[PDB]
Amino acid sequence: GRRRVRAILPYTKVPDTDEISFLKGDMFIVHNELEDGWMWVTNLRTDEQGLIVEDLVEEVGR
Repeated sequence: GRRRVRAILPYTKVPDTDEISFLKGDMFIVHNELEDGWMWVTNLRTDEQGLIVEDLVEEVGR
């Protein structure tokens, strides 16, 4: 473990998906790996849970 990422751009989720929306300024924690540009996380903003895309993040060690 000890894997997290930080956003550097915003993203809207679709409704009725497993996505979570975020803005530039959030951080996420790895909770599962997926294989289509996507990962399962939690969002420290509101303890929200679901998916985020690797297109918009940095590989932080925090």
